[PDB]
Amino acid sequence: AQYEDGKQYTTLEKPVAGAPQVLEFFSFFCPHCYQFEEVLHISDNVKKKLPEGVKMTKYHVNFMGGDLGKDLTQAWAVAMALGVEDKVTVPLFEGVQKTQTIRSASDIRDVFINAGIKGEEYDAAWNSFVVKSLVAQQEKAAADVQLRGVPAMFVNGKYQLNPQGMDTSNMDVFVQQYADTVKYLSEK
Repeated sequence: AQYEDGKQYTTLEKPVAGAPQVLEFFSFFCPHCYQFEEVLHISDNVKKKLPEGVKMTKYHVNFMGGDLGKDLTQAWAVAMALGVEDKVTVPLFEGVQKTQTIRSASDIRDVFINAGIKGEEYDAAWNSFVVKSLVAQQEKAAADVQLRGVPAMFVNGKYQLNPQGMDTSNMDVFVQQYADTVKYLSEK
């Protein structure tokens, strides 16, 4: 075949029922995730090739960066609740990995303030049970697939993308192969 289990993807031995169609996992501490967001724009290029009626979910994980890692998962919950993902993703990545100006929850908060979310609104979100259950969702979804590594993408809770088995000589070719694989798995 041209798409083979074990080459552009692997199959989950234990499929996850009721899982989001396209489920992607990242960490702001994760160097390939930085690449995936700012250099490759994976999420975006996958979207562009996905059918219609298909939903994309992106979750943060706890297992990198200890205490700050967990703060970042809660902050991403806040981002999802307020719908400001597209205004904080880049400054969070750059604050963690480029400038290294994010060292505490207060520093994470500054990123949001600077992005124009109001202080009051962020703190209220931060402390809300809606954000608590959204943190729970992030953890549960990660637990559902025994996640030990990011970046990761899962399609319909049964197939996991395998970027190691794609050519990396050309970054644009890598992205299209990645996106075309998601589409193929989608239609499976």
